[PDB]
Amino acid sequence: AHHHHHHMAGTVTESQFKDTMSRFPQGVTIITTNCNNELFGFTASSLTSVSLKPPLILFCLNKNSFSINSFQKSDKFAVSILAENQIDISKHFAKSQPNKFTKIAYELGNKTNCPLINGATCYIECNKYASYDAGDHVIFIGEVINTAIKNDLKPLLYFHKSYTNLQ
Amino acid sequence: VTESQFKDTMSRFPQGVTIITTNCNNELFGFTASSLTSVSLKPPLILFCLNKNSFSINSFQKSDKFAVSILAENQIDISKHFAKSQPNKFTKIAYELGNKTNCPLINGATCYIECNKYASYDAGDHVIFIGEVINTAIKNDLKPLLYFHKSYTNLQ
Ligand SMILES: [Cl-]
Ligand SMILES: [Cl-]
Ligand SMILES: [Cl-]
Repeated sequence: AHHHHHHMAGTVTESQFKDTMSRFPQGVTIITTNCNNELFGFTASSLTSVSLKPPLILFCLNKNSFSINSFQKSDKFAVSILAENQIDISKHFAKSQPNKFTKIAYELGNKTNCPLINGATCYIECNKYASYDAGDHVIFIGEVINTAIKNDLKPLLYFHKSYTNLQ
Repeated sequence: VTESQFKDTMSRFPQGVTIITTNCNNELFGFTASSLTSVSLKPPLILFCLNKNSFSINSFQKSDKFAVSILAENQIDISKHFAKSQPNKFTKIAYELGNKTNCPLINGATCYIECNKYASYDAGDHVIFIGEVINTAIKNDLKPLLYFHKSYTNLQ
């Protein structure tokens, strides 16, 4: 059967990890900031609600991303939850390149001045609340200071390493 | 920001549904969680968040390991059960205690994950638990349970 034991090392490979975690479905967001009047953003599915009182959310960003320094230095960010018809937006922001916003329809949020992506199902503005190293990423926790639900369009899903939709 | 605007807006982000468990001195604990996310590839880390007001919180704080079962679309009843606050949640549940952690993995789940606790952090009215993945298994090819707009639903 089994007995009382302590820490075991395990045998999991990276591919096993990726394949397994791909089977947790998630929405798709563009997360942005404005650092010394320069715009940065990336495609993020690691969003989650964290706390109600105070109202907190988090996301995770790779230490090796072009974006990381800006989020580290900036005290604010914004989140746009993508609709089903926004795959092109999702792919564009997932591509590492400077000046991601030249051809993109966006508005600056009222409370953070961070870009919100037109067409998104809804918008979230945050002040940065805390920040933690975690393996090869950093976890950013935001306090939600503004929200707007923009439309009833259905959300983009990411599942099994691919884009899909709700029923 | 009102509680309603926060909760209703965040409900727009769809998530899967998991049962997260630990075994603390041979006593089994678990709850239904949609906060799961991947955190790191090297090392392989995931996190979840648990309310400080949950019955389970002490057991997760004290136990240095946990497990996660990703629920299939036919497991709404299991999701509701583990969301219900009460002792002895496993009495009539089909599980298997994980090989690496002895934490319960829920039969019929699409995927099993075992973690050692890597870190944890206070975050407003929750605790963020980070786990290093030390075992995984893909158990079936069923489609995942989704939770969206405060309702259970399905992929297309
Ligand atoms: Cl919450
Ligand atoms: Cl990752
Ligand atoms: Cl049940």
